[PDB]
Amino acid sequence: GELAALKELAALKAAAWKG
Repeated sequence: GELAALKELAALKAAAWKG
């Protein structure tokens, strides 16, 4: 679950950064 969480976070930070 710790790893899993980070992959969900990564996906969202990417998105936010790009628009």
